[PDB]
This record gives sequence, structure tokens and C-alpha cells, in this order.
Amino acid sequence: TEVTDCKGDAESSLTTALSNAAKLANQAAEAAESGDESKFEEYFKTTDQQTRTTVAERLRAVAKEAGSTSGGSTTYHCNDPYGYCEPNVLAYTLPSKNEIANCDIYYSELPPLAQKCHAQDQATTTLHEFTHAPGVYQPGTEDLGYGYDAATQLSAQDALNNADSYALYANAIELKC
Ligand SMILES: [Zn+2]
Repeated sequence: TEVTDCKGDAESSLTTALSNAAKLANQAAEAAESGDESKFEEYFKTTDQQTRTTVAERLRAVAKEAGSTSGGSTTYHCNDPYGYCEPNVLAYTLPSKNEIANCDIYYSELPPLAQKCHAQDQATTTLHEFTHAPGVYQPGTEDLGYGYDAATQLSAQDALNNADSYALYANAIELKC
């Protein structure tokens, strides 16, 4: 990604989150490719190979995008330059522009890395947002279910196309939960 619009230690929060998102996304891609079927099914509601392949491809693409700070297909603003953040929103993506920005509460309300199952953190919020960018992998995902219950109660095709499903799966793989 092209990191821009950064100030302070928040810049380091973002670069840490990018590097962690890359590792988490590669690890989750490996799980989708070759890991436990039941765990995959918990999040994506199927064991079918084509779905596993698509999830893995999307995650591998996210990992590559997260692995640069002056490159790739997206632009990542440390801070919202436009005023598009709404109350309680951590970050957002403009899919037609492949542009991502964090809201201020990303920095005040999230740990870098959650220790608890399904809990939000900077790395997985960043991972979530990359899935929305069609330039990373098309189609961009939608916001169909946020958090464990809403995301995992989606149907298979909605989960496949739901950003938070990827964040949740990546957290579950890392935490072994
Ligand atoms: Zn989203």
C-alpha cells in the first residue's frame, strides 16, 4: 500500500498493523489452502474446494498488499483526510479509488493484536479493509455481518463476500480458537 497522511506514533501503529496483517493473512491463506476443514466451515459455511481456493487467493493478495508502504494497488491514509468516518467506525475503504483510511478511534480503542477470540484489533481491522479494495482482489468484499455472530450466521456466499469474515478467520487461526 502507499502509506500517507501520518503523524506521530500512530504512523508506527499503522506500519505495525500492516506487517501483522500480512503475516496473519498469509497464515490464514495457508489454513484455507491446507488447514482444517471444520474451522474453515465455521467462517465460510462450506468445505468446498472452490470456496477454499477463492478465500486463500484473496488472503494471499491482501498479504502482498499489506507488505509494502510505498506501493501496491491501494493508498492507506493513517488518518481520514475527508471526514467520511461515522460514529463508532474504525476505518473505511473507498472501493472505486482503492483508498483506505483509519478513523481516530482505531488508535484509541483497539489493541495492536487481540489476545481474545474474535476481538477486534488494529491488524485485523487493517486486514478487513484490504478485502474491500477490488484492486487487491475482485470483487471487493461488502459489509454484510460485523462481529462473530453476525458474520458466522451469514450464508456461504455472503460470508465469502464479507470483509469481517476474513478478519475473524485470521484471528481464529492465529489464536487457535
Ligand atoms: Zn468493512
